[PDB]
Amino acid sequence: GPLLEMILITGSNGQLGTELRYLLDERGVDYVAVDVAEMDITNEDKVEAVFAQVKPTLVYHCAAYTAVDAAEDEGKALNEAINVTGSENIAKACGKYGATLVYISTDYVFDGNKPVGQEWVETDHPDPKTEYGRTKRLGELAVERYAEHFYIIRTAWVFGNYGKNFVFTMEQLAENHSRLTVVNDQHGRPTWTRTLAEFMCYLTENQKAFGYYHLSNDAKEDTTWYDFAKEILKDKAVEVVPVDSSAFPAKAKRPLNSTMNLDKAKATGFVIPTWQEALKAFYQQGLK
Ligand SMILES: NC(=O)c1ccc[n+]([C@@H]2O[C@H](COP(=O)([O-])OP(=O)(O)OC[C@H]3O[C@@H](n4cnc5c(N)ncnc54)[C@H](O)[C@@H]3O)[C@@H](O)[C@H]2O)c1
Ligand SMILES: O=C(O)Cc1ccc(CO)cc1
Repeated sequence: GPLLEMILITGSNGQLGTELRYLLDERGVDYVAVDVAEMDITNEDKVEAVFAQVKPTLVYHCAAYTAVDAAEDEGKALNEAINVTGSENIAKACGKYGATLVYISTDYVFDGNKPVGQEWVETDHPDPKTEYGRTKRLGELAVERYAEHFYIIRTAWVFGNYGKNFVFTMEQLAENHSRLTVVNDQHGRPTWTRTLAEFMCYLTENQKAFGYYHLSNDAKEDTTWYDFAKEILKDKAVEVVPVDSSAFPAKAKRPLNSTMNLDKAKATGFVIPTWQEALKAFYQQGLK
């Protein structure tokens, strides 16, 4: 209420939701955690029922549908339900209960038509070309409309120890395949869920200004998926082969350069590791 902070985590068993739960555990912060089997964000009656019981003042919205290629076709309906309907439901619930809403969005809200070396800023106009990115942008607009107190954090290429991601896909494939093909003409930056969870909590702990923030891990140089995969699999007996995006017919028309400018997040005081340092820490944390 006005005197008690009450934290609700949605999508709490995802890779980001789990990371955040563990982070708040470390800091001795209490929360209520829900995922599909406790509060299906597409069911507005269930969302209302949970909010009536919990009365959150702060909601970390980590539920999402993030299968980019499936969202173009076989998962098109579920992508829309979770990322549009679900986003609207959570933003409306937060507005009704007066809760601050931290909404995680994506670098894929941009069209990607930006020269290598240039970066997308929070004030740039979204124009997404993937089903996934379209629905996340609609989720941003719902949050903007219904949650008066909000942080929209656009992140990218998310990986961490507590769910499925590009890193574990690559390692699984390397267990039985000697040659892998990874695009070298799609530019962006990985984001470790631990960095993202820490930034999520840095904004709220320090009551930074509401609005939009870009958060990926950082890079001294250009980064493509190939660069990421090459580093992921450097201890493996697999050849990572750079290809361009026309080498194989892809279902999703992914942005060619969705590298996010990080100046605004840096201006908060938050220190952003490079993705190389983050990946090394991810490997160390996974041993726990
Ligand atoms: N995977 C990426 O590279 C990537 C890239 C850009 C942005 N993001 C954003 O990161 C956020 C979450 O990241 P993640 O990597 O942990 O995704 P994730 O797939 O690991 O898990 C997200 C959680 O959403 C849950 N969920 C789905 N539908 C639900 C529903 N109807 N009700 C309740 N829960 C539901 C899922 O079961 C899951 O636990 C999302 O906002 C995503 O859009 C991710
Ligand atoms: O492609 C996939 O299914 C996983 C994925 C999702 C979103 C983004 C955008 O950052 C990148 C990768």
